[PDB]
Amino acid sequence: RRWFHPNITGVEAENLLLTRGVDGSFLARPSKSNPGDFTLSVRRNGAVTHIKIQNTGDYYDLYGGEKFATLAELVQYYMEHHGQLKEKNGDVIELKYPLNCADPTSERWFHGHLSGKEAEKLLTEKGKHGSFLVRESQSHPGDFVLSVRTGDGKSKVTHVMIRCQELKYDVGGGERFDSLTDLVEHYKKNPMVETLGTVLQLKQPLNTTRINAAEIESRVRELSKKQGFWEEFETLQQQECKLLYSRKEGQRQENKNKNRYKNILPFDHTRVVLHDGDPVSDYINANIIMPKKSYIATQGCLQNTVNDFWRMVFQENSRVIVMTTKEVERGKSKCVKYWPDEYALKEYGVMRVRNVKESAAHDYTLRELKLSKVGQGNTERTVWQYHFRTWPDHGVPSDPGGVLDFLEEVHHKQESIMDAGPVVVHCSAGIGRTGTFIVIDILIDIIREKGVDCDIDVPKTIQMVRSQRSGMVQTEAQYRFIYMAVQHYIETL
Ligand SMILES: CC1(N)CCN(c2cnc3nc(Sc4cccc(Cl)c4Cl)ccc3n2)CC1
Repeated sequence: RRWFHPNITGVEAENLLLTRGVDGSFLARPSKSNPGDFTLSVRRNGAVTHIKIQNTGDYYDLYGGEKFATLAELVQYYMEHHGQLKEKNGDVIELKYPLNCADPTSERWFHGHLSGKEAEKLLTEKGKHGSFLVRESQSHPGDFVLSVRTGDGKSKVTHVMIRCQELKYDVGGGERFDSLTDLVEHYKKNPMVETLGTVLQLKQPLNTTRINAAEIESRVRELSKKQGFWEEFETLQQQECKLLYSRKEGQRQENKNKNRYKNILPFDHTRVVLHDGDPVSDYINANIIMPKKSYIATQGCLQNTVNDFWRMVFQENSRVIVMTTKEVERGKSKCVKYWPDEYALKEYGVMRVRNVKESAAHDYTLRELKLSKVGQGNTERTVWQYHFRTWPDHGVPSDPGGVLDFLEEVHHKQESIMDAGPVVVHCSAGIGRTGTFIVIDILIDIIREKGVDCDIDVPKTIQMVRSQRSGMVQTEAQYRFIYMAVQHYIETL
């Protein structure tokens, strides 16, 4: 993900492309005018074009282009679909040459100001064999140190000096690298060997995000001090080029119109496969998400996917559905009404649904549904639809109390139902709000059964969920809200 530059301005992007790029070179960067948005900066015929990318919480919206689940999938799409990106006037913008960033601030292993002994205590406490980090040198300004743990007495910490000479980095001899990232990547593949023989293997960065549950308030205070939240979120975003798993089934011609957004697709390896269809009937835009409960993350139904939605719910034995959007928000349709009116009964293809009773709370409506296969009364089961209604049109809720009390009720419903399947969670595209609810539920469930004596690692949890559906958790404001929800839950114990 070298083409994303987290700390550059528009002017700096123009100069970088004009002095170090060619026609077809590109980078992406956060938008300094509109916080939370991003800009694609592309060079063409010796001129730079800036293309705005919005994310209000549901997807990345490329102005004059399509909607995507991550910046990496967006870049992958246009680099592999030439003449697909059109401009203002309608002319082709070619993304050909990523312009690599040299900034290490978004790398998991870069700690900046850190003493040799502070790094030793961190590596002693949370480090493993091959855990490493890079820090500024405390004696030679402008130089850095690579601190590695290999392995009382059986393990050690080795400090390797990295000198910076003319904006090139080296470990005292050999090759000179254009960035710390290149240096780390090289000595990851070609590990340094010590004179006496020890191999300084760079296996994984030192974890700094896993904390004890009781430490959340302190960590939140730290991140609240360009704030730590932004830095941690962007570092997580920098890992998304590891998650470009294939989505071939969703791109098939017969499945295209089963997607609310043509380029927001389920990974083939975790997609819910619909099994006994009408003699392509196996496709729905949905993924299994596994952390005790499992989830299905899915989009709001389209008119032509309501039948497939109920086949999924039936086949997977799901007994709880969590809907996190209104049907209509800001005059836009985000989910068709896939359930009957209270007391009514409808057939959706071969599936029959009765709306038994609705119960309203302030934050949500609960719909007691009875689902069965037509022609087979012995297949009936109750499906409890929790329709969250108070998520704001802009941003995230200011207080997590409503979301937390909602998930607490959903969790107890699920736990009270013997052998219930995954909980279905959906919004519009099924990645932003849907990922946020699912991540909070996963973290809360650890604390619910372990109290404060448990580790929580928010970005690791998100990355694990992002490997099972694209772009789970869309924004920094959602990232922050997840931390705020976890803090509030721990405090009300
Ligand atoms: C100052 C920093 N440069 C950025 C902030 N700060 C870090 C450090 N690791 C981070 N790591 C992640 S993602 C992840 C987390 C756990 C386990 C696994 Cl496997 C993954 Cl992939 C997401 C944000 C981070 N943020 C320390 C270094």
